[PDB]
Amino acid sequence: MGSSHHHHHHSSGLVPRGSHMGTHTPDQSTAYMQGTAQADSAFYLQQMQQSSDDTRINWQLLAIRALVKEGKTGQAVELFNQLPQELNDAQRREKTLLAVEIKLAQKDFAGAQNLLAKITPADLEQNQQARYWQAKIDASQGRPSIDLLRALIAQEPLLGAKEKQQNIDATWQALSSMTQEQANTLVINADENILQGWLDLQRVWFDNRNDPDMMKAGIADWQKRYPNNPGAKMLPTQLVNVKAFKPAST
Repeated sequence: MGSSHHHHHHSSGLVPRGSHMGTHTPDQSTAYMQGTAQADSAFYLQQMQQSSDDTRINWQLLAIRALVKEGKTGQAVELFNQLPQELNDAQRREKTLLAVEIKLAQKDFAGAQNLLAKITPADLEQNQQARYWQAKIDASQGRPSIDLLRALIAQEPLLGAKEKQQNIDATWQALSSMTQEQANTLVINADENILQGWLDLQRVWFDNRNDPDMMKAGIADWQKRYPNNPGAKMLPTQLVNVKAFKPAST
């Protein structure tokens, strides 16, 4: 026989990622982060183990995200363990997004906001805001506090006028449950448009629900004050509950 290339041969030749992959922006990996591409945690997981260092985590941005949507939290956690604690400033956010949807399944809702607090939406992707926000609202389960309004308002630009009704409602789901004083003690954003604005409406609501002539008018009042506010273009049902309210003399 001739000598071709016969040497040690443990396996066919599995080449592991000894590289961290250069910093080039993804094509699919972010598509699923956009909602422009669809796949399972399984895919995000399937590539993760096959991918390079920062790409493992990069794929896990999706993987964990998806996994805890699926409901599997500790499954999301175990590979959450896999992603870095200390990324770049924006990439930090990208994994911390996951931490939230994890906590949300852990009923660590407080811890979820805790992570949401580390993240900056004005920093991440517009859509990764919404991904982040949907984890925020979830942490604000109807928890009468600003971070609810802060959150669904926050996704309002990201979403639709069809999701707005939702936003509008979940926002009001703070205002109607939140207190004037709470509302008055809240912490608003940088935009500081919609958030405190929303409250003005509950301010009138807190007094006016069962006082129709001023409630609906107070509604139509606030909406003038903050037309900018999603609610001022379409108003929630709980203030609308003046319509829906008791007998109104006419």
